[PDB]
Amino acid sequence: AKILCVLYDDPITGYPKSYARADVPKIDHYPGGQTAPTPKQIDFTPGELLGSVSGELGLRKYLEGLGHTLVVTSDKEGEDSVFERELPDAEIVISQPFWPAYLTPERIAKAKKLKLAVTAGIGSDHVDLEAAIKNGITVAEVTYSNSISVSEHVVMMILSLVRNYIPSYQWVIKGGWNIADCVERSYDLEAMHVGTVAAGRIGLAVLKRLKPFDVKLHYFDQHRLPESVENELGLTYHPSVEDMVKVCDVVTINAPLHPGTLDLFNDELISKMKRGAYLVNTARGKICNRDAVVRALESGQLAGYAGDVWFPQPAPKDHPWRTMPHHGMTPHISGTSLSAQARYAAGTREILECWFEERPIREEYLIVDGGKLA
Amino acid sequence: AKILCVLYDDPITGYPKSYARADVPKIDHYPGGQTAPTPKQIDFTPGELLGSVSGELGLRKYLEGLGHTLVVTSDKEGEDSVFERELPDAEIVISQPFWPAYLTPERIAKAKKLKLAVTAGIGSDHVDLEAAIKNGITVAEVTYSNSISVSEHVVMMILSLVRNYIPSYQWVIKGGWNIADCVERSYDLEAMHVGTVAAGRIGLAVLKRLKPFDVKLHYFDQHRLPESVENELGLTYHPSVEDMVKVCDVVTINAPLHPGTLDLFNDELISKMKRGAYLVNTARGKICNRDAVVRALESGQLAGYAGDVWFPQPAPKDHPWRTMPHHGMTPHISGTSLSAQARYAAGTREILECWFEERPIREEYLIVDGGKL
Repeated sequence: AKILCVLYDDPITGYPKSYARADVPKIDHYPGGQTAPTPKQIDFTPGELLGSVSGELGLRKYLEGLGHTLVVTSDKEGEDSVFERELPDAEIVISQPFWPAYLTPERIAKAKKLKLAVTAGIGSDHVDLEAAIKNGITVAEVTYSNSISVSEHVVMMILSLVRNYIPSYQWVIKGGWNIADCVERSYDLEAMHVGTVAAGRIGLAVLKRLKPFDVKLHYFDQHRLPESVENELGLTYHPSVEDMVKVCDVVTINAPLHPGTLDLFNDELISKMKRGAYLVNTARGKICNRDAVVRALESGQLAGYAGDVWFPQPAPKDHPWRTMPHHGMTPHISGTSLSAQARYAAGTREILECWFEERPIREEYLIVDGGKLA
Repeated sequence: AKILCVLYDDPITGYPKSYARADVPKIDHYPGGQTAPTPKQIDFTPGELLGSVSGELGLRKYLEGLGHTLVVTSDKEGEDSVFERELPDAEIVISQPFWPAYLTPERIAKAKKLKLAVTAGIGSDHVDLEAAIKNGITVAEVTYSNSISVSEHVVMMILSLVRNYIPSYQWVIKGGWNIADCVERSYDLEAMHVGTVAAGRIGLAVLKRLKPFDVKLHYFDQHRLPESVENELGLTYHPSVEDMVKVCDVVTINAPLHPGTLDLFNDELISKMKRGAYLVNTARGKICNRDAVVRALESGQLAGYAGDVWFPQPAPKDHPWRTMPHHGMTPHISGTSLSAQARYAAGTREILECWFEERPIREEYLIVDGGKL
């Protein structure tokens, strides 16, 4: 079989020959008890760069050892890409949400041999599930593999915005000291009101990390959490996003993009936030209306915005979120720390081993099971 | 009375006419139960910039209202500073650790009318206690007023170093995307070994905030914490700093400077850390040997260093911690957020009200009272 694997470019300095650290912590399970991936073996040391083209998710020796072919590329856009060229022949497609190979209905139509699409990471946003279902394609993801990573990135961004970290660091590099310049926008987080949109795996990991900073916690979710969980974390539930944001100093978005959440943070909703609110979004770019964010930061309605998701992706050089005031943005990287890569590469191999041995893929990894379909 | 108050300079864009937000949270008490400052009144809105020259810690109208004179300056250095010229005449001196008016033995000897030295913030590192005792000078500080502020700065710095935040943000600014360049040095904090040097007010606040990150916690302190506290936080105690650093992925220094910690993190100790350790220092600059830190970052012995304390302070333009690789430094600002300023300004006023009314200053604020520790 041919496995077609899209990954991001190597670093501009080439695939790394050395790392800052020799190893990473061994993670054996996630909150709630799901076990970390259990492939029969891995052909990498956890800590190596796996998500880029020369990293190959550590899959080449395994796949070629079985007599299969592995094509890896970063070239994935348009009918004229290496991805589209190689697709007709591919039994399996793998990509990450950080550099996704879109499986649109037209590509799936052209993908004559395709039977399994694996997300190396979490989600299936780049795959058209209706066309997958129609064509008997199994869709799998490595559930929970980077949820904790994202939650850390979120809390890091909250603290950096509220405390005015980045401008302060910049004074150091510029040769300055400028205490008053640093601190005329510097606040503590303590006792601020912080709310999350959605309390899934990431939202709940964020609320747990925020709790000992002694903030007051709020959330909105289409499905209200159990009373024991509200009590444990001291959560105030709100029946809507609007109700919630009126009382929050900080708002974090941890929700999927669906009709209910597209352009949720528009001029009007942002106008209902408290003046000088902080808004963090590691969920989906289009949940926050691009220009409404720029406009609110320019007016001071938002005191800061940060997150790692953009529309489109990659962001063009002229994307206005790059130059708007008071942001703490990164590129889309939160779920692809080296620690997370070790987990999702291991889960990718676990899935592939099940596929080739005709053993069931773990139920929690399966988004659509082609084996259940006619 | 003449109150002589030294504060840092206003922003270079001038004293602010407005702020990013309308108010700050009301802090009623601190962990363990100490109440927040209780002045009879305050003349500022919490959230204003109080620690700069035009902010005056919110004191002018109160002091002038009682007939006193208030002299505010940032010019504090040398025998010919405004500070030094006004000192012989001053009944009270106030300064913050972020821009400290040093009360050395020779300065105390010339301060003929000085009877109260207030730290607007925490500690009395800039005050010669021996000279204060000999001269019957009360020395007071606003205990607990910025301990939490520092602990947040520490955790923020740990996360930023570990996840490679600043270089990733710089790719955005440069017009890049460069995922692999960002993440070839990005790790999760979860399940790393993190240790604190000392577990006082700041080090405990730091451990509590790290706990739900699911790190493995370690500490050294001269006074071992109680077993219930250790069990609750899942702390491993180590009998020396050396013993602890050998196992930590991240180390944070939260200890005072005294002969035991002076130059503690030197070439030899840093060499005993795990390769690619992260070291965060918001305690005192000289606890870390300046050049040893630079050498460790240059060789990769340390993967990253961050902190807000420098030697000397303010950091000269040529200080090498400004240009060493893989740092996340700030200037000395952690305990002077606007939120902390609201607390220590209110506590400074509380102390002055007690003083001018001949009522006892809180026991927890007193470092020296009528010739004795």
